[PDB]
Amino acid sequence: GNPVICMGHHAVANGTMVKTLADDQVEVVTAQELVESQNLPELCPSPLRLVDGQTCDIINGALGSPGCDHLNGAEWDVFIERPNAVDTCYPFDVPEYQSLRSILANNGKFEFIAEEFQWNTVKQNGKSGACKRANVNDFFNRLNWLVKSDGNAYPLQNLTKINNGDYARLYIWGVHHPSTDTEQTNLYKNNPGGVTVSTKTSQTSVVPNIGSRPLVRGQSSRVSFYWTIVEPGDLIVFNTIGNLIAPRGHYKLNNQKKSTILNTAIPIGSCVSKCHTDKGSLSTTKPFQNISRIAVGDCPRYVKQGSLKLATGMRNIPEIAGFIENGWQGLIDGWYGFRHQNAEGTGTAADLKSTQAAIDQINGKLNRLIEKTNDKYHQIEKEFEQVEGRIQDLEKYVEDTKIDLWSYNAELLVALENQHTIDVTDSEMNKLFERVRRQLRENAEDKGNGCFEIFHKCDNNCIESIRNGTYDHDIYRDEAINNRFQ
Amino acid sequence: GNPVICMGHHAVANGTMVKTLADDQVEVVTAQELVESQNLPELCPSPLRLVDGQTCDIINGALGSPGCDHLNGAEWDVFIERPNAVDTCYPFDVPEYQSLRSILANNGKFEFIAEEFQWNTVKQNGKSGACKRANVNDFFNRLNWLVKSDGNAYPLQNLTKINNGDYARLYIWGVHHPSTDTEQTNLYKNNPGGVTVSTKTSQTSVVPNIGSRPLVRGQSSRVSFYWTIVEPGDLIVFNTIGNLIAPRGHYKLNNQKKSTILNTAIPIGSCVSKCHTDKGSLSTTKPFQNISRIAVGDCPRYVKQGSLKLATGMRNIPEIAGFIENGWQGLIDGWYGFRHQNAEGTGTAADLKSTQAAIDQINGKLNRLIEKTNDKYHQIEKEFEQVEGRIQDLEKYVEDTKIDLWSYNAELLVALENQHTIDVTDSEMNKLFERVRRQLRENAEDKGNGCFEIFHKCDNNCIESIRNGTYDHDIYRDEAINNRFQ
Amino acid sequence: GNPVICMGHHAVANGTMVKTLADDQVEVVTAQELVESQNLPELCPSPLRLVDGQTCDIINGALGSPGCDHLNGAEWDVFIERPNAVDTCYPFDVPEYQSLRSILANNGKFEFIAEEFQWNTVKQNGKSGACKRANVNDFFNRLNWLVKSDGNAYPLQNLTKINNGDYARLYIWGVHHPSTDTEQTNLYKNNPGGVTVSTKTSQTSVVPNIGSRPLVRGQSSRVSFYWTIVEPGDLIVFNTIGNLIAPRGHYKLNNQKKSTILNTAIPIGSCVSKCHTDKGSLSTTKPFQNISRIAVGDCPRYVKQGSLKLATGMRNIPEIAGFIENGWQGLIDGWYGFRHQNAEGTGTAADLKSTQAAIDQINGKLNRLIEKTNDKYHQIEKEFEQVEGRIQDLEKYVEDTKIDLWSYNAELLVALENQHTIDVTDSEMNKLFERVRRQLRENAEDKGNGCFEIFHKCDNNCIESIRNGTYDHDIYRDEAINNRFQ
Ligand SMILES: CC(=O)N[C@H]1[C@H]([C@H](O)[C@H](O)CO)O[C@@](O)(C(=O)O)C[C@@H]1O
Ligand SMILES: *[C@@H]1O[C@H](CO)[C@@H](O)[C@H](O)[C@H]1NC(C)=O
Ligand SMILES: *[C@@H]1O[C@H](CO)[C@@H](O)[C@H](O)[C@H]1NC(C)=O
Ligand SMILES: *[C@@H]1O[C@H](CO)[C@@H](O)[C@H](O)[C@H]1NC(C)=O
Ligand SMILES: *[C@@H]1O[C@H](CO)[C@@H](O)[C@H](O)[C@H]1NC(C)=O
Ligand SMILES: *[C@@H]1O[C@H](CO)[C@@H](O)[C@H](O)[C@H]1NC(C)=O
Ligand SMILES: *[C@@H]1O[C@H](CO)[C@@H](O)[C@H](O)[C@H]1NC(C)=O
Repeated sequence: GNPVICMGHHAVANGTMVKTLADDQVEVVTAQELVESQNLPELCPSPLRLVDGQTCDIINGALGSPGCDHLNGAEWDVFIERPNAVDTCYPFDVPEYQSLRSILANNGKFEFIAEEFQWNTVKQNGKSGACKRANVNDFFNRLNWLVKSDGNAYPLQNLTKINNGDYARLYIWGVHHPSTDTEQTNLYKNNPGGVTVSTKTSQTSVVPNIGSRPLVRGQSSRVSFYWTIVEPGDLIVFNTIGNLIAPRGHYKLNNQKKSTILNTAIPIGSCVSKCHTDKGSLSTTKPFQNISRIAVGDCPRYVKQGSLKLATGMRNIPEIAGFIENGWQGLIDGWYGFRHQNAEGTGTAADLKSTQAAIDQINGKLNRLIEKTNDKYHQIEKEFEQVEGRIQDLEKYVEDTKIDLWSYNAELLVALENQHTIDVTDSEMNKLFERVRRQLRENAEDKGNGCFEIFHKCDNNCIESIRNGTYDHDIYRDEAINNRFQ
Repeated sequence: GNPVICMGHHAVANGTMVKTLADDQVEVVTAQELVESQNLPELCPSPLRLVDGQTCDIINGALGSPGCDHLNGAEWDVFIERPNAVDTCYPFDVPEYQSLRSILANNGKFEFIAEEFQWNTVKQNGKSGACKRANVNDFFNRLNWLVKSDGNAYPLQNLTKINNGDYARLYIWGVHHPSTDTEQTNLYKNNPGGVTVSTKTSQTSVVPNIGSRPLVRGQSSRVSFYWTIVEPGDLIVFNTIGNLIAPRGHYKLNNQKKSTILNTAIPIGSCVSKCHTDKGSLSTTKPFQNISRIAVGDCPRYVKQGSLKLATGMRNIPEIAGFIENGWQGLIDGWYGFRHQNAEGTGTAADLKSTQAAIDQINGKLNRLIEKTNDKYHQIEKEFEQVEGRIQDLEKYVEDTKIDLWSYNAELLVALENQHTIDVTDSEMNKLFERVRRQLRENAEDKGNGCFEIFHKCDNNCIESIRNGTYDHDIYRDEAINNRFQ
Repeated sequence: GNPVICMGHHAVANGTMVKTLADDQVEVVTAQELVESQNLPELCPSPLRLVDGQTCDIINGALGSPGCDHLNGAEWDVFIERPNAVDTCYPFDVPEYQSLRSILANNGKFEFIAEEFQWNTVKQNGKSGACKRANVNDFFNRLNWLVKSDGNAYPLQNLTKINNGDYARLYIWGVHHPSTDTEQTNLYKNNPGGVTVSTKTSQTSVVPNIGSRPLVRGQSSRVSFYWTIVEPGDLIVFNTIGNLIAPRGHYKLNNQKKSTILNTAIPIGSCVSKCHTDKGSLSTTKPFQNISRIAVGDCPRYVKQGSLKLATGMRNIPEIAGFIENGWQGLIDGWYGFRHQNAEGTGTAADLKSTQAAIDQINGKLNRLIEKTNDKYHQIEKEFEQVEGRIQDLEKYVEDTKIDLWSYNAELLVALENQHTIDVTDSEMNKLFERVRRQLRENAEDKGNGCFEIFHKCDNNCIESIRNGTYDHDIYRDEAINNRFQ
């Protein structure tokens, strides 16, 4: 009725606060941050193929503006478009600009195929001061500016190209909009001009609009660009009585389009990463990030929270006595253990089986806590220079809805896991204490502070027998029962 | 101190592995699959109304192309459009094609109301070799091809139809695009022609485009189709100086539009089902499915996982001893039970109160696991032949976002339920053991292995006295304090 | 071997049913409703700025139609548009109506800046009988109707306005569509007319349409309105040879656009609230609502459920005996407590340490049950008069997808919280019982029904010593052991 064995668990000076279903803050021994808030100051060029547009945005790249030669034959997973790209050529607009941009970026390559168009008596290769290469008048190198012959003739053009190949073709073509009627007749003789571009299933007809626009690089006239896709087995007809800016061929479309585009000033560095934000690449294993909604590749999911702490250890209770409202700051060899006092003194030893059992249930979630890929490439635009209305509203609302739902999932998840982690480790403590209860049987009594008063001689070999589960209660039974009741 | 009663739980040779919050794989006695991965090889024509377009797609159905007569008067919950549908009439296009198709699908019936239009001196009922019925030249039978009179007169047309009814009217009309100026004056005399269709609050004006288009079904010309919706108390005015393909009346719109369209080659069978995918119908009560994101009717929610197993039973521990690290493979008429050893031998018997308490907290959830009927009809397109740009990007991003969110929910729901199922069944085991302990009081001792050593002779009906809660402890108390402490 | 002490928990006659992971229904003691199903019959004018359009919708207010002068200089968080607003001016359409409305509403103010446009020889300030202001022919007061000079001339107009300020400018302009070729020449001399409006990088060109339309306020002619945004550093050019409806200046755009529009007939009141639906404002602290998906401000999230009850107390079991299947209706000053019966009589007293622990895990959850701000202003349209097709489908699908994910989150959250609530309160009951067991040690025995039979003389200060944990087991042990075993 003198030796005492105690059951306890580790503790630390002070640990980390986390969130559960119940409490707002519960202190625990160890915790891990789940939200990435650090980004590299650069974009990583591997394992994804990044292509830098430099002074050239993707549209001018497709058109073949001065400055964009370095993009011929390029292939990308991610086109890096620079916010300070500048127009260097003839002033132009693109009805449905964003859509052409999406198609080009998504396709993932600038593989251009020349074709000779046997245009009639019209002069070809028109050039301009608004589009100089060095100081020489030039034009978009994928386009061919047709004007009237020296004989003041511009006859009806009528050319056909059949796609009997195994890939869809992208034709880019334009319509010139002169500033005055004299300009119209000087260039194209006919007034009005006109363009019809047709496949078997679709047709685009364009009437030039004559009139003065603001001066840009010396020009008040404009080109509007359009595009036509021609599937294998389809064909394209170009029809014009003037103002056509002819294609010089076509781009090849990949059957499967898996590329995308990222607009950022962030430089391309030397690192390795599969995750790219417009702030730079991510290098992390965390399941969430608060850096940018604009994330391309294999990325953590974007959430609003700055921090989410996942408990990786038990509740931390600080400060001859086992668990009850006590933790052993001395126990540094395990999560649970034994603390005794017999004739030969005291001693603190860790319990392995219960420590391991706790660990495999808390770091059982290890593995499942970033399960899933989230490998996304082409997505949608998520920032805008100016309001445009209905379509943009919808894009903003979609992304906002997404972020709120994932932010919520992240909040609930951590709370649920922490609740479970707390419950598992409290349960493993009780299980240990109960296991000991069942070995001692009637040779001991529950002190009430996580300790057993052992009612018999128990030397260190006997103490050990308890810890490694070999203690036979019958050996000490009648010795013990006597000390208990008489 | 010789008779023993044991508390335990059933087990089987091999159980099913399932996920929890902790362990990635826990073996339970029984489990149920929640992801449907099987489909029927056909579409089921009840209880929903399916209409098979056969060689006719819904747009051609609406126009009244040859081969679409079977659609006249049709009504559907789901219109089945075939990938092998073909054009059988004059080559045409439809600006905002997708939208007219959507409206027609959603509306859910082809109920056409003929109207007499008193067109002027112009000739009516133009026909074409490109649109034969039984080797006789013809045209769309909802449309009326107006050409100039025999006296070379196409007078300005100006007719009005007033909606005095109680439903909105859908008018479909077109503009013809000739291939040459000669053609434009051969049919309509005037050049240019022109069409205006207007209501009180809207207008549409179309200028014909002239130009060569690829020969299709003998024609380089085209019709462009448009539509006008006329609400009750509004009216429609048709104005033309040429090239008008006139309506012969109007389609009736339902006020409430609840139908949709499904594009698939899958045959329509004889089976019964309320869930239709483009792979075929589903016949299932499972809450999720991995067959197709394209799913119409009363459907499981589409998820990315191939399998999610819901525990419908306790932990399965295989292999004179009760529960502690043992399950009884021989207990096959209950979940929890008694096993005993006494003077007359041994026996195993089931306990039903504990079994039923466990079943009620577990099957009580597979009923709340089959609840949200999610009945969705008209949704959005989810696969595409070719990229289009901004709008198609948004649609795909929306569907992809939805799918990832529901896949996460599915993964979490099953881990949470499984964790709860295990906790409940482990708990009912302990509650049974504690129920017996309280019955015995000081007449028995905990042997450590989920067994009580009864320190008095307890015969086979003393055993059943324990199993039924009648065991009076003071009937053996003196005969039990005895061999325990003397 | 005579006095008894019991441990128990409160109850009420009538409790409320809640949902958990297991049970369809669990009766608990107290429960809180989480879904707000009540709205005020009015819109609260504080703390957000509401501007009432009254007879004027936002488009007419921007144009300056008769009756909209109250909206001059208006600024709003939410513009209240009335479904019975009437047109009071020249019949018009807006090709991209919803986008212009969205931009206007989102911007949040009507700040007009007049400018002097020195139009050439054309006459200005055209007015109309279809647009009377105070019984005199007038026009949109933000617009300038140009017509030909008395010299029967309409020369090419070519004006330029430079944006050299620090804000983006919104110009609204229109194009007039005559009914006859005679009207065209009477007003504008030239036939056809024509308008081009352009900046450095964009352009809009319109060809007027001529033709008969239904009479609306005495006119078969129409105006179509367009708009042009001009960034700081950019400029705008108006080119026209007729039919231009010119601006009298521009609206100022905010850099940060944070406002929205709400279309409803509900009156503006004098209550306070930051949540506005189209059925009226909400005054609530509940996290969900089932009133309307259309909701602006700081609102509960919209869900499909009519009710979600969150348990705020333990299980409810109604009706000498302690907890095992019995709650105490008499215990009304605490959640848990003691019930004894010694020599001097009987008695009830609530235990506070256990009541406080439970409460600190249950109310510990219900104020980051709503932690969520959900501050949402400009969103998307969510109801429509008529089907339009693709974009509308996408809008409806997005909102339906959102509502289903939030309805699921609400359902699951309440079930998880309730299960945790039940488990906490069961857990604390047991921890109470165990604590007292730890105190008694070998001086008492578990009666089997929540009660401890004390085997020694115990008066009412001996009882209180148990209930404030001062009780010493050794004092009474020899007395107690003797009665137990002899
Ligand atoms: C004739 C032609 O195709 N290119 C010529 C253009 C076009 O006449 C204008 O751009 C018409 O818009 O005018 C230039 O002064 C120029 O832009 O440098 C010279 C150039 O050779
Ligand atoms: C030119 O147009 C005619 C139709 O008038 C067509 O038959 C022919 O194929 C066209 N030629 C080319 C080269 O496309
Ligand atoms: C991301 O979180 C950190 C703190 O974890 C915070 O300092 C930073 O501002 C956050 N990023 C934001 C709010 O954009
Ligand atoms: C014909 O046009 C006149 C005015 O040009 C109009 O008053 C009349 O209603 C039109 N007729 C029909 C049948 O629409
Ligand atoms: C659906 O799941 C099954 C496994 O249950 C798998 O074999 C099948 O390939 C899956 N279908 C997919 C991934 O399309
Ligand atoms: C008018 O047009 C001329 C060219 O025709 C152009 O140089 C000038 O800048 C324009 N002026 C204004 C005020 O728009
Ligand atoms: C909202 O819930 C209330 C009661 O919870 C119900 O009566 C009402 O019909 C619901 N509102 C709906 C379904 O719009």
